[PDB]
Amino acid sequence: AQNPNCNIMIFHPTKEEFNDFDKYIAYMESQGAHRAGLAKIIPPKEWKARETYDNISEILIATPLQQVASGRAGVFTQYHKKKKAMTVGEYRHLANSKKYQTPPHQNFEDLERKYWKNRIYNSPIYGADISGSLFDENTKQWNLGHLGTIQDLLEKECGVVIEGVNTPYLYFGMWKTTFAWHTEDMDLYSINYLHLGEPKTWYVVPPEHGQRLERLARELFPGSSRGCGAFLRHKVALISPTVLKENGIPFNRITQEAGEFMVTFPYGYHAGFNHGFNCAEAINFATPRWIDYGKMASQCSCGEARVTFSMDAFVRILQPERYDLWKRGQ
Ligand SMILES: Cc1csc(CNc2cnccc2C(=O)O)c1
Ligand SMILES: [Co+2]
Ligand SMILES: [Zn+2]
Repeated sequence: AQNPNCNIMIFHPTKEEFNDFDKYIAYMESQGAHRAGLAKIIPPKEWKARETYDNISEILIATPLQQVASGRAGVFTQYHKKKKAMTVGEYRHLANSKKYQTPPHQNFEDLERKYWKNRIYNSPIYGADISGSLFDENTKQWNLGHLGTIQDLLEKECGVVIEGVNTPYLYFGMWKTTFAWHTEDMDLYSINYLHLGEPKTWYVVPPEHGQRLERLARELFPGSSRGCGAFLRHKVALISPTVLKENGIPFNRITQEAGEFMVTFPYGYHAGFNHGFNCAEAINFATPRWIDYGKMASQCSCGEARVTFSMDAFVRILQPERYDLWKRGQ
């Protein structure tokens, strides 16, 4: 067995190896990368996503979300309060203001300490889930807007044609903006490129130990658990590394910097936070190995989870028994 300790692996493809996405994901898995639930990929030194980021200020953040915390420093939920629209230019200026700017700190470790100690006492604003892309159309390799669709993967593997399209999203972040503990919709893979700005710290639980985290979550968030049998899909719960360690949950951490890709693997629970103003782009994807995870993925049927048009068909084909009750909830 490759990577038995489930360590987060970091890859440095050559430009030749960077020319076939599916092949390289398969290679990473041949080295056991998926066992961690998350891998970093540093692109070839000659590669770039686009020429410059000089003309991105006019992008609109239609619904910025203020992330309000409730609970204890190391165990809390967050809810998203909708705010008025603003451009990326206005958002960047807000992120850099005295109220929201990254505080003085010695290094990544000091900032992480400050995050977990102080996160709940501030409500940062996140420009999340914005449909669009910052990859240049002429960028041929690892262009997140030119990946094969999950619908085409499902068709190629199962022989059924289905409706739906698969497009990327942009995430404009600031200090303390937070992504809660979750796996992807249908336990798909995700790929995340940090286009610009300050880093993004990630925490991840190995897929083979995902149920340990779920068990702990049920204990730490008893109300949320009773209301929905798959409440982590609401993407509201945070649990600090100190609390994970106290409860024996196996996990790893890694910081992603601008110009680097992260891939999350099927049923790899992850969470994290932004260090300061940044912009990331992400999309879900699938491989042949995902299919069996899709068939087993838990569903939120209480209506709280954000349901996309594309998800209907994946539940319909892969989880026909769940389809009726799931459709009632959403
Ligand atoms: C509405 C909303 C708030 S946080 C979120 C999901 N974000 C992520 C999910 N998986 C990985 C990384 C991120 C991220 O933020 O980089 C959606
Ligand atoms: Co994710
Ligand atoms: Zn639910």
